[PDB]
Amino acid sequence: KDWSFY
Amino acid sequence: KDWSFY
Ligand code: NA
Repeated sequence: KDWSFY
Repeated sequence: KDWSFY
């Protein structure tokens, strides 16, 4: 699991 | 825009 910003 | 974690 990982982060995204959009 | 916003942060997501998956
Ligand atoms: Na990250």
